[PDB]
Amino acid sequence: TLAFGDWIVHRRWYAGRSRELVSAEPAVVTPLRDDLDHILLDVTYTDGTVERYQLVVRWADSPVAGFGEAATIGTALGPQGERIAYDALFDPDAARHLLRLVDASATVADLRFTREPGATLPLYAPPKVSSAEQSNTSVIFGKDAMLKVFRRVTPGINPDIELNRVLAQAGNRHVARLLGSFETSWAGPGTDRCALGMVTAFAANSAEGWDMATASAREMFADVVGSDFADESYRLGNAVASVHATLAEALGTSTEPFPVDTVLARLQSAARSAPELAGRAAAVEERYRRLDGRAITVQRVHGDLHLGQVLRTPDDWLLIDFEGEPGQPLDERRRPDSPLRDVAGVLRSFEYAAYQKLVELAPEQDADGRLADRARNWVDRNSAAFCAGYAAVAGDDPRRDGDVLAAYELDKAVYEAAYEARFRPSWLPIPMRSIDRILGKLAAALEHHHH
Ligand SMILES: Nc1ncnc2c1ncn2[C@@H]1O[C@H](COP(=O)(O)OP(=O)(O)CP(=O)(O)O)[C@@H](O)[C@H]1O
Ligand SMILES: [Mg+2]
Ligand SMILES: [Mg+2]
Repeated sequence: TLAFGDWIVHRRWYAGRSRELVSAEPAVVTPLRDDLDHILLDVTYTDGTVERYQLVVRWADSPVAGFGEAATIGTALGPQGERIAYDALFDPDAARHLLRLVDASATVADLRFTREPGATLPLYAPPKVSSAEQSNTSVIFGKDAMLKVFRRVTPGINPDIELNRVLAQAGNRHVARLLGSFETSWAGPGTDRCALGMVTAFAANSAEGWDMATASAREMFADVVGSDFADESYRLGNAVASVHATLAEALGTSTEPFPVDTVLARLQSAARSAPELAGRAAAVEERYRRLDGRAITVQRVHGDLHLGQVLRTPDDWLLIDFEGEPGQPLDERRRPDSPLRDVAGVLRSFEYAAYQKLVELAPEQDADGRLADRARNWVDRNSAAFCAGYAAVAGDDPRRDGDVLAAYELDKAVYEAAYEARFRPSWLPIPMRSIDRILGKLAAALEHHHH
């Protein structure tokens, strides 16, 4: 036995928030080696809720040097005497062992590992745990592959694994290729599946779209917007449309009414967080209600798309992180949606990339608004390029259904406003400006005045 509860509450991936833990106990312990245990740990709260975490424990008969305090779980008596329990994901040999189980498509008790057909795993490469802030734990093997081990685990089909598999197996080149994964059952053999981790090809020497965009939007004296990042935005549009096309073919398309009631509920909630919104709520609602009964085509989509979710390798843009929007339940995250909502996500991201500069400057540094003008011009140029690149692949310009597109942009801006009002008041002018602009964009498109 180990004092799991005392250890887990200090971990950055632990989501207990401000809650009292009743118990933290292993639901399932699966030996991998004589000194390596896979553990499904159930944390029970006072309201009776249970949240399950995945832990891999490396046992040692004496203090091992390389483990930090955060990787030290506890101590316990075993058959040969005292043992120390370490978080095995920080052990190179243990991480390699997991990768080997994936490589072999091994089954260990109720744990099912699978290597994607034809995939090669870098079993020789040095494993190093990612230092990047996240809710899971990732081990990078050399420059070749990333093993992501999920911390909080839940029942059902994992959309990140699911959609990456579809895309990779269809030969889509705009993903970091899924190389393998592993899972178990929720309540023993014969019950709901539970995804545990994934292995993906590591995109070495890549840049995040957000970093490239902000660099472009910060270039001094760039009053005449350049063509280089527009070229990149066009290529990114190609990539997003390509991903959408593969997903549409594999997982189908259908039609639904535009979700007026859903976006209205989000508006009502947002207006409680951002009082600034009440002055615009009537106008937003009118635009949404004009779409009542509008049929929209939906399909499986990325679901949380922005410039932080795309990587530029030396050869291509890749889309990563298909888990869906962080706050939604799994069934909702696997629902089809409009591809235009993904497009809207990128357009919002361009807006923030350009205007972050302005909210960080003092008023006196842009008294005549010329940097603001440049930001607007940069967003317009790159948004147009992105949409054109999308159109080149889709064979249909997202701006054609401009009313639906603008409504999704508006819904995102309303959500952003509520967020900034709560967490970052100085950023609130960004979505508020967007709302006024998009209100006009949407009004124009509803009258079919858009180009
Ligand atoms: N295949 C790959 N090759 C190279 N870098 C990758 C990669 N997959 C992810 N990354 C990088 O690793 C980091 C983590 O990416 P990820 O999409 O998991 O962030 P995230 O913020 O969504 C974590 P969480 O969802 O838990 O909050 C990012 O900096 C991302 O650019
Ligand atoms: Mg991400
Ligand atoms: Mg993520």
